[PDB]
Amino acid sequence: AALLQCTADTLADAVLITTAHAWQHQGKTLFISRKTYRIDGSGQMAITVDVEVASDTPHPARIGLNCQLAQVAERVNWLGLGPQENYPDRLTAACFDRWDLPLSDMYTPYVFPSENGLRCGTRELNYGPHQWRGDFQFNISRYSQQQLMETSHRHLLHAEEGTWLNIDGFHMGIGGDDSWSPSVSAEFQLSAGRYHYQLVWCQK
Amino acid sequence: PALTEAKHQQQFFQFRLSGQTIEVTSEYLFRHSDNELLHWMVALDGKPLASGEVPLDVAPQGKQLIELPELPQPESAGQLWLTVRVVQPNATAWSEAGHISAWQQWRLAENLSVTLPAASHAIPHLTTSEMDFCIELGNKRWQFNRQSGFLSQMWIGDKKQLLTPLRDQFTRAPLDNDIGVSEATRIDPNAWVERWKAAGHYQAEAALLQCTADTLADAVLITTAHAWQHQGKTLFISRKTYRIDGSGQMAITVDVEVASDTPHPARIGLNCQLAQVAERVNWLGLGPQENYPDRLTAACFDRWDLPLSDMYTPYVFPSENGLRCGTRELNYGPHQWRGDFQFNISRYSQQQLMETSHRHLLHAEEGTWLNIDGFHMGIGGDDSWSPSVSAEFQLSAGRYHYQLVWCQK
Repeated sequence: AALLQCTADTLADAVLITTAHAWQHQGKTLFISRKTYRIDGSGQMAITVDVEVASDTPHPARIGLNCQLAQVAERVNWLGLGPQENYPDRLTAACFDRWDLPLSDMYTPYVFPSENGLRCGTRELNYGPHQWRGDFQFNISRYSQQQLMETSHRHLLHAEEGTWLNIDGFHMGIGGDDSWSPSVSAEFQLSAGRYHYQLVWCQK
Repeated sequence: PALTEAKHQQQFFQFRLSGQTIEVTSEYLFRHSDNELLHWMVALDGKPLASGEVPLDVAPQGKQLIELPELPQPESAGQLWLTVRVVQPNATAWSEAGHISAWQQWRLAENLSVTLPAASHAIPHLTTSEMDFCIELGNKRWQFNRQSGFLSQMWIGDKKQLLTPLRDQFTRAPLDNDIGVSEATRIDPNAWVERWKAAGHYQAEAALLQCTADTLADAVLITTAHAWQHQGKTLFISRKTYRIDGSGQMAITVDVEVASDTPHPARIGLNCQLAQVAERVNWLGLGPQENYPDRLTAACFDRWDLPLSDMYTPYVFPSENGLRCGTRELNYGPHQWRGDFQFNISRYSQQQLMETSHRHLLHAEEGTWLNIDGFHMGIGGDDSWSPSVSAEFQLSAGRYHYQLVWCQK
């Protein structure tokens, strides 16, 4: 990532932050991310994301954000599709409602580990004192994507320090027509070139 | 215009691009490509960097491989596109020499722009009346009406630029297909138009939810929010931001919410009546003919320049027409717009069109009408007496976002 710009400004009713980053590789710019953060008197933080993807790069697996939270809680509560793990091209069985589960349940112990536990079409997510609102998909557990990616067996993973949170504005389908070729249908690839999403973060 | 779409889909040659190689396939059953020239060419955002020519030699139902010379790897930012055409060098009994019989294009690459705008030595100056907000900067001026919440006028020098305020637009002058009747007698409550009407799309009332102005270090920022309702139902919500900087550019951001239970709208954009009237129209997008979302395969992405007249389709029975999609830059007069949209431009309001039954009865309106769409519904045609727009072409997302930049020279 490369900071293109970062600015702060005071408005009448809030504070406004503006950033722009570029991700490159060997001189090629793959993506551009432009954001705004706006904090108001109510203590809410609104985020706005706008991404540009090079037409000539392979469609990315996802478009979102992430971070490691310090806190660790018991339950997970959300308003979206559930209650099981669901993906864009695998979510017909899911229901839109209010779900509450234990953190443990937010993780899928595939013997061979990888990205898992996602839930789509979420409008509100609650964990700890936190709350997020918008329209996204997410996952949450104690393992970094990196850990997952680097561990070959479920039995070798170990919880990480806090809670890892992945919030996706968009996420690629998973496929499965076969597993030895690209089996993700076009309607499920992130091919738009431009993506936009927003979020609200607060506490209680 | 449709004719072209047809011409293209029916072409006898098919192309595949692989790496630097083009694969040509013949759909002739009996003839050999004996009057065929293949011209190709590369351009960056319209700027031609290289072109070539190759004679075809394909047997009916055969393939021909075409090896490309090392292609240019421009540094500059933009979209790199490859285009091929098939030409008939010699005339035929039913064609002239140099007739184009087939074409195809591909986007080779994209170089995203990471650059930043240089500093302005000044910044716009905000002024607040009770009635509105005034932004000034040099000869330039912009005014937002405080009760309407819209950009009401703008001047360059002492010249006003608009006859009508810039505003959201969710409908269109119905197409034959939208109307969808085969017998004058029988009306279809399921016709788009029927639904739109009944939903109040055509007569919803905008309501200002909010309008604010703020001064930033490098610009002025305007914020609005409106709701369109009808009989107590809120159909849409439009939230915008306008940002004017020291360079005199106005950036617009639109975010729309659509009630899941309302019929998908024909389009999502803005419009206004410009005071000015010019000769030509120049754009960088798909062209050059009228093209719609579900009818644009024959179109090419390039830089086009035509006379205003050509931007209008004289369908005997008048309706929404002349659209061009996948536009990144549009120029008219001293104006320039940039982003990623579709638009149309002519002397007739959608209302006029919608209200006139014959082409011969329309008359040019005062300035120039401009429709800028972030999104637009498909047109259909599987039949014209039922809803024939495929789902992939309906505005069903619920949430839409788009942006634009407006400036002058």
